[PDB]
Amino acid sequence: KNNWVLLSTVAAVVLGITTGVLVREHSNLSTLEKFYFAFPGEILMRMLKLIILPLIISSMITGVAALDSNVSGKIGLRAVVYYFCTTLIAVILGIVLVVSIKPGVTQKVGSTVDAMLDLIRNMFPENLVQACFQQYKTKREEEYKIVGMYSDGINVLGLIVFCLVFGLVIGKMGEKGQILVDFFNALSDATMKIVQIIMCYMPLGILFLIAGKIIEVEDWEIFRKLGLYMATVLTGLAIHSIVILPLIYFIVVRKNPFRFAMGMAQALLTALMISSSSATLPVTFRCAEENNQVDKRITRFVLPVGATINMDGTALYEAVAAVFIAQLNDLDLGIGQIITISITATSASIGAAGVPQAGLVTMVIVLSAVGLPAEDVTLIIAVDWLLDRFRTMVNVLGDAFGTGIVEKLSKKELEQMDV
Amino acid sequence: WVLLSTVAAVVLGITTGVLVREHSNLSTLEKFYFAFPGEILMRMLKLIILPLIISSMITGVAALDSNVSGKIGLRAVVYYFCTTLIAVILGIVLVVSIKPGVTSTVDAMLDLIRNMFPENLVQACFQQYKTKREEEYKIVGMYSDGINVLGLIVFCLVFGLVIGKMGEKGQILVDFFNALSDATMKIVQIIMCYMPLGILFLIAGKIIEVEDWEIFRKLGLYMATVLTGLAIHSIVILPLIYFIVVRKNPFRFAMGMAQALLTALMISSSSATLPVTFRCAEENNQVDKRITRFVLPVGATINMDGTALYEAVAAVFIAQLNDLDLGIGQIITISITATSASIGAAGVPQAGLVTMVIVLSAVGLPAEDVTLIIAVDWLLDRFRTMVNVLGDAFGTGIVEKLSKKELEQMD
Amino acid sequence: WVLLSTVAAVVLGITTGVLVREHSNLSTLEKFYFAFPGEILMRMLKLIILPLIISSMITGVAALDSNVSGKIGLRAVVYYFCTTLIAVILGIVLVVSIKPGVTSTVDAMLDLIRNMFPENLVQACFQQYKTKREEEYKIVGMYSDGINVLGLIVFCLVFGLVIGKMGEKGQILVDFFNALSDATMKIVQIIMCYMPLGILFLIAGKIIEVEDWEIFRKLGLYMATVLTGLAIHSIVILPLIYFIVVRKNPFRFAMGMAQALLTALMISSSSATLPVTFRCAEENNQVDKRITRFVLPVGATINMDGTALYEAVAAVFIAQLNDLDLGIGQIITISITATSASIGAAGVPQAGLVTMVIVLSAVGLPAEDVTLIIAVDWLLDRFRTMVNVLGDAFGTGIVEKLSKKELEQMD
Ligand SMILES: N[C@@H](CC(=O)O)C(=O)O
Ligand code: NA
Ligand code: NA
Ligand code: NA
Repeated sequence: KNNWVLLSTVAAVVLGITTGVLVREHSNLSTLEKFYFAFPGEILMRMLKLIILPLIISSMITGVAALDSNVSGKIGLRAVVYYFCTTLIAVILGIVLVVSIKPGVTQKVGSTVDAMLDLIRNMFPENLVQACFQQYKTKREEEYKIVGMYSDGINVLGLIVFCLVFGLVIGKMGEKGQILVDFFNALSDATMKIVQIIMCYMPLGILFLIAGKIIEVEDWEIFRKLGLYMATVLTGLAIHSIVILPLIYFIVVRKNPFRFAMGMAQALLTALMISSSSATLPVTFRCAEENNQVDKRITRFVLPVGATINMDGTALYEAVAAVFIAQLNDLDLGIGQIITISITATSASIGAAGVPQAGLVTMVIVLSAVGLPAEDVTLIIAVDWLLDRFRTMVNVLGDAFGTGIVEKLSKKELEQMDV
Repeated sequence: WVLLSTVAAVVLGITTGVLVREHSNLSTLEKFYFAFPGEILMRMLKLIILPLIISSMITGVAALDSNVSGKIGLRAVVYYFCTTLIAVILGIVLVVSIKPGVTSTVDAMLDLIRNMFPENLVQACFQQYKTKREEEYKIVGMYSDGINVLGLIVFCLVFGLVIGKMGEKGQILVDFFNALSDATMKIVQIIMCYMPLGILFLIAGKIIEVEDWEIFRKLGLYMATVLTGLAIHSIVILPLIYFIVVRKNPFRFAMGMAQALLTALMISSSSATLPVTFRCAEENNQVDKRITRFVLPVGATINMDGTALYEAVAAVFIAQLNDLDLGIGQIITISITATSASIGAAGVPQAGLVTMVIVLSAVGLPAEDVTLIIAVDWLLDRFRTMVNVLGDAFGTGIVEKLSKKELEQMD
Repeated sequence: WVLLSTVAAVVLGITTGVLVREHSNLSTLEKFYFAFPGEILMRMLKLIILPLIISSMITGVAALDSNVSGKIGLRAVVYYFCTTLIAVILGIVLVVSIKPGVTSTVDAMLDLIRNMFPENLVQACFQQYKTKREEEYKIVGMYSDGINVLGLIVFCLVFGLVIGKMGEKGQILVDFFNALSDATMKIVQIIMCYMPLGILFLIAGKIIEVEDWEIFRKLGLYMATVLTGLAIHSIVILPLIYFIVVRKNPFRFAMGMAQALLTALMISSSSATLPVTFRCAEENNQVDKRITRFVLPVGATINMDGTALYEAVAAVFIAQLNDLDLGIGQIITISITATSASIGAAGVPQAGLVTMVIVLSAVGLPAEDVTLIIAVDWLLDRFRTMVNVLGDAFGTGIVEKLSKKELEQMD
């Protein structure tokens, strides 16, 4: 006998690929019948969005309160240094692969500061209850006057920053704040058993979520018309995630880096089907501490921060497609335009959310930084549901690799705390 | 005390409503300021339903995880759920067929399941997902306003189940919500001391706005729907469920309970008639003492068959008073919230009014029309407690035949 | 330190504000990016007022349920509430009559009561009910945005009272909100370390936008309104309240406290001036040691008479700077929020700026205009602490005459 959690998800990917292809050649469902056929995939999607509010709140508090305010200054330093050391490698390796292959040549016909100051406006929200379901967005309009309104979507950057300060303040209070450690440890345990309930609906949900995604109109634009551009994203997403990211693991940890990737197979195949790193963050929590046995004092801090900051897969997809958009024109892309692409794609991957189809909101940032218009993104919208699933597996993998790398880099400081 | 000061609110509220309408002339504005002390009560009730739903669901389910004594504890909880769901379904069918108060359907059933699993817990406290088929058609959601009662009931049932299985690790969460449910049950008692002042100005606001004698024929047909439902459930349904599993003449079982039904009328409390209905089951119908010491204590605060049927009837009567038909996605929302109002009020007779506000807010009905339910509630509250103790009485005979192998082994 | 580093923030914000305006030319866009580090401080302050209101109200009211020593404990709490309410009313009348900053009435009082009892606790954290008379007229509510400070103060007062009466059952709720209030009082101290960097860029954003010399004539009339209110309250009001109940020449009582008032100017802290004003009341004014050991400890964190008057004046001065008149429903919202700011700041002199943001958010005033309050706050902060210990000094003499029968019986 073996495990039924992973073997039924693979059996649902197989039974979901062969279902969403066969119902196209056999029957002809309307646009309304293609929304009720993907309805069990919608219930799984909003069952995972439901659990990330008590999961991010309770893991960020008990992840930092378990560290004695100077160990957490070095876990925090070894996390941001790792996140900058992987985004920069994924941006540079995506830059070299897109200018040596040159996919965009001779197939020509076929508010950056306001978006970066909205990261700091979202780290310190005006209300904590409003931060649980609303984000802040800034538009510039009239010699112009800045005016912002509250859009929708959970402010993950503002609940991480407040609970990081709330986690540090609680741990320095001693016995006067011990009841707040016990409250958010019993809440982080109770909202991980709920994730084990959603994990039993997950094979039934993927089987209709991936059958209702490949049920679209034309398999020709993805295959041949926009071909060899997907062969520059997916090659870089392969080499960064198979070769480069288990080489950073193998240098500092001598413990077989593909044994770690096999133990994260449920979280990798979830983001490969649901295309959202924040929604599969509960799967990444369980599949790291239970399978790979990485210490709970680090995964509660590294994994929520990395889900909204470390987005290596977006950084490579930003660096490939923005050059490819510029390659459909006849721009030179000199030595000054290349480095500013690799710089602003690092900030756009930081400012991008873990929500689905968040790759094209921050694509306007990198495109307008080189001078391209914002309405040149309409060439990419055709194939974006497939390229948004392979760059989320890599995003989850990057976060997972960090937990193992920071733990060996701080095995002494974790062993410092004793009786 | 609280019955005498509510009947006094109705009598002083009817006499005020006819000495103001007949002896003065108010505009549309002064008739709004006259019903202002009742408007404060209607939003003091909606204020408290959010910590009442959350704390009573988590504590009631986590108490049932600790009270179940194997198979005897499980058969009593299963029996309490079916009779409550049958009494609600009997109440829904009777109020839809008779219709007192009068004179797509697939997108409403999928909105039912989308609201059980909301996308956020904080938006579930004040917003509901509603969908709209439009344009060969498209589908758009809107996230309209009003508290999502189904999303909070379903989450806190799953959350309350998880803390019960955690044991020692989650004992601080059981202790937190126990003190949270005791605190908000004391705020409900504070609101029920303001309630006779609020019902007075809110009954009198209705008497000003009437011109007919037809609203009293609708209130008379509402009492004749509840009393019909309480008669079918106590003579036709609950003796039949006894006779399906126990072939032992259920009406002879009911005459043996005759001392317990009369004292459920005088005291009018299902928990305060316990020490008479303990002995009246054992001295007369020869039921085992091991089943009676469990079924009747937990049944006087869980098995609410007359309350659930009454809440189901009263909410559709308000939804027929204001001219609606509820479709089918709102009728199931009545049938879950009225069934879960057994757990959602943690064994308190105070919360009979606020659980009606939970059922009216689960659909989106105007809560200011609950005074017509309250104005005739004192007539029917005596008869609800008689059905609430009859389902407890019939439970001792049903669980005994299902657990006859458990009574030769545990001794 | 914190006084020395805010005066340095105002001087280096004025020196930056006059070397940028006079030596450059910014557009409407660059004037918004220059004041961006002060805009982050203005939303770090609004971030913390929601757990500060909730935790300090629940813990402060439940502490007062445990601190009252029968009749001596009740007379001191009652005295602290009337003088604070008189100093606010004196501050409201003085800022309305003088008006520094210049050059229906029944729907605003009923919106006051509708907002004390909101229809939902989660929407009360970010939304406020507002009504609109329209059409022989009708009345419609809208639920506009902005945090309902009155709904959170009134609920957590009722909630904090209930946990105090629960005792052992609610002891986990007292310990939860005590650790929650100790935690958010430490986050407020973190924000006050960023505050000198934030006031620098937010003062300099104001100096760029000025073209007149009229904002400083209004700031001079604002300091001459607070100092007038502190002079009327300490010479005319508080000696009169002493003379009504104690016929013992209140200026001789004040001269016996002369050593405690002068050391309240040097240290400028009301809790750190306790061991001098203990002996200076007993060695000179012959106060009982049993009354002094209660009134002065609890009065240094509750009786804030000079701060409450100052908060009332500063919020209407901002509401006259931005051209409004507040009607009367917003003036009562000042008079409740500034009075309840004694409990809503758990005895800390750091939190003087963040309680002003609570008063400005209770009405809906722009919180970014609080830098003109801060730029002259260091001049007035010395004189607020002298009045804050004078109400403590006059409190020991007033309660002893009221409780002379409780001092012949406990011995
Ligand atoms: N859902 C995607 C968004 C993107 O980066 O395109 C992610 O979390 O990685
Ligand atoms: Na990275
Ligand atoms: Na990530
Ligand atoms: Na990001």
